[PDB]
Amino acid sequence: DIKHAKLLILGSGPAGYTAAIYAARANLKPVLVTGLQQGGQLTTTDEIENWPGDFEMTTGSGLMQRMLQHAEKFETEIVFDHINRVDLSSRPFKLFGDVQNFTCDALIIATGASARYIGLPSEENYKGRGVSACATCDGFFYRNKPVGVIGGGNTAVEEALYLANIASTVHLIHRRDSFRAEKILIDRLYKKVEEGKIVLHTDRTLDEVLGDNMGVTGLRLANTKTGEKEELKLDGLFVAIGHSPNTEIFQGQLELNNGYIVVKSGLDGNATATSVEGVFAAGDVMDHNYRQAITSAGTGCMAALDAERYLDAQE
Amino acid sequence: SNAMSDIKHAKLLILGSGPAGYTAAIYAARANLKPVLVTGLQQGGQLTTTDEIENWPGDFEMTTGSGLMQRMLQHAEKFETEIVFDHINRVDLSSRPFKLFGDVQNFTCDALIIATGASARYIGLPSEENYKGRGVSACATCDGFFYRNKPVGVIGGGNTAVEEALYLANIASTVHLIHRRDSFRAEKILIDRLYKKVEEGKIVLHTDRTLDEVLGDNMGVTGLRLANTKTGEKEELKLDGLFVAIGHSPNTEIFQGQLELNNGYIVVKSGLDGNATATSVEGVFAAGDVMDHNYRQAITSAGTGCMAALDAERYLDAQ
Ligand SMILES: Cc1cc2nc3c(=O)[nH]c(=O)nc-3n(C[C@H](O)[C@H](O)[C@H](O)COP(=O)(O)OP(=O)(O)OC[C@H]3O[C@@H](n4cnc5c(N)ncnc54)[C@H](O)[C@@H]3O)c2cc1C
Ligand SMILES: Cc1cc2nc3c(=O)[nH]c(=O)nc-3n(C[C@H](O)[C@H](O)[C@H](O)COP(=O)(O)OP(=O)(O)OC[C@H]3O[C@@H](n4cnc5c(N)ncnc54)[C@H](O)[C@@H]3O)c2cc1C
Ligand code: NA
Repeated sequence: DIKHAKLLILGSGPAGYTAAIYAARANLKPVLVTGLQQGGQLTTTDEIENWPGDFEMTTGSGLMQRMLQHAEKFETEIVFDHINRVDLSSRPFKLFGDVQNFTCDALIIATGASARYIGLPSEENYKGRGVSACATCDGFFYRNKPVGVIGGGNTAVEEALYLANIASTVHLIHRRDSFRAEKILIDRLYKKVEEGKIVLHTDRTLDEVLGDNMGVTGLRLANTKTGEKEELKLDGLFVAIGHSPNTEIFQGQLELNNGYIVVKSGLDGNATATSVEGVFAAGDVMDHNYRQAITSAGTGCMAALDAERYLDAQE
Repeated sequence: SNAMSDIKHAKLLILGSGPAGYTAAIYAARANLKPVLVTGLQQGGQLTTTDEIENWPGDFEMTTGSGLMQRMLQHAEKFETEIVFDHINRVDLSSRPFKLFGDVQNFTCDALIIATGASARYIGLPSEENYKGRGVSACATCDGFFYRNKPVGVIGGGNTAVEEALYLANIASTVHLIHRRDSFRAEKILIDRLYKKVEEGKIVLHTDRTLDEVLGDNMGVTGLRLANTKTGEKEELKLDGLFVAIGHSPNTEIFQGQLELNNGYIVVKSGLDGNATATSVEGVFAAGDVMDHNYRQAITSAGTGCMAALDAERYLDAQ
């Protein structure tokens, strides 16, 4: 039972929904596939303060529910599925889902990015039993208990700041001695450090995630300059070492650059066009530099307008 | 006041109070760049000349362009952006701090984000120039109230002309939509709404027509002479106001000879490796419709405004 769409959008983050809204207003009758994280990465943050025009109190989940209802306002067909294989070698394009299969005349890819892991066997062993990559999902378990966050970028800082309202102590662990985040969040971070609420463990790498048959009980860390080992007692570990683009299913199907989908870019339009004619990409899956909801939504709009111009040219 | 007190220095200066400029201010303020934003003469930008906006993602109920832009203003002020009411009439980008000269005061800055957008074009006729402010307008929300229950004309065939015709269709007695082709290029949902109004007779289509002259008396417009594009048959139309909606041109006259331009748009690096809003002058960035001749949406302008703030932060940090 192959479901055919004129325009198929993969992803229910801000790029996917913005593409759907524009495509629906162009009378393209878009079909949007949600994926397994409906709403996208913003559903794993708490307050969003830099969505322009939301100056009061907006949560990531609240914003993405608005975008869902916006796409539905213009009758976007929203389908739950997870695409596990694509074949772009001929048209119409073929996509293979956990629930059903699809074909389409134009494809907008907005599959975003997902958290990476450090790769230790002990880390794997405790995934979903005290090792997590989503602070808002699992933070409540650690009310008044010690937790760890590993990483030094804008995700690690946001997760440490979120957990600082919940945990007794947040141990923020990084293999360098400085952090990279919006400066307003660096300011908040160091205030919590001066209050003793966040404890910094700089120039440290994870050596082993420790625990028992229930869950995590601590970490062994290694000094990046001496090799010297140390142990830390804690109840949960949040791995925040970066989100890599969700493009495994496009290996061998599209031009990628370090996993990001290569698009035309440029100043002459058709800027979201991939290496395959009729396939476009928007949002974090093609952006390794800005990584914002607002920039993802902007390229989502561009992909819809690019896809409209392409379908118009097919007669 | 003296020449020294008229020179405000900003670490980062943003020109324009449309969605590109305000989004840049929000990000720049959160990057501790203490931004100063110069509003220009159209505070809030082009969206203050439209009524409802239906494609700002996440605004699914009833939002107007002016409502959204007032929100963005308050958002920039939340992070303590300094908002300055001025219009820049000249710049010198040859030295750092960059020098800008305003109608009200002068400025210097360590980095500059240009988000000056675009303004409505006029056809270029003497009769059209003669009746500006006397019945010739390029802003339907500004002036439409004065034509309640009177006939009006809109000229143009694109998204702006259709949206302005749809707006005036609720105010004028009749809207005459005039265009030099038989076809209109706008969002297909808007085209559907246009033809519902045409079929209701509230909008009357004048296809294959060009403006030959704008007619009036000592006090203001009284009609138009149109020319058939096919034959050349001239004809006259009685109406009280004309809204010219033939597109917008990027506001870059003050950057001529200062930045690389292409058909008046500011050329930026673009690309996929960051620093995408950098102009030909190091430390100067451009965002929004002033650099985008292809998409021209609020959401795309806001996205590039964010990029310009992040690029300017990376530039200032490196100094
Ligand atoms: C903790 C955290 C905090 C953040 N805070 C902010 C903030 O304050 N401000 C801000 O601007 N940005 C913030 N961001 C970044 C922002 O969330 C992203 O830039 C944005 O969500 C990117 O949107 P996107 O649509 O490109 O992708 P995503 O939001 O990642 O959405 C991808 C979508 O694709 C779907 N998908 C993935 N793989 C498949 C598949 N195989 N088949 C089908 N569907 C698939 C997913 O289910 C998801 O719905 C934050 C990110 C994180 C992780
Ligand atoms: C009638 C109409 C309807 C529209 N409807 C929609 C819609 O429904 N959805 C949508 O997404 N988009 C819509 N748009 C387009 C949208 O308004 C623009 O894409 C967007 O406003 C561009 O933002 P910007 O910040 O780049 O420029 P602008 O909004 O043009 O802002 C430019 C700013 O720069 C300032 N400025 C200019 N020159 C100077 C100077 N010399 N010194 C200082 N400041 C200066 C101006 O005062 C202004 O504040 C519409 C446009 C029009 C005209
Ligand atoms: Na409202």
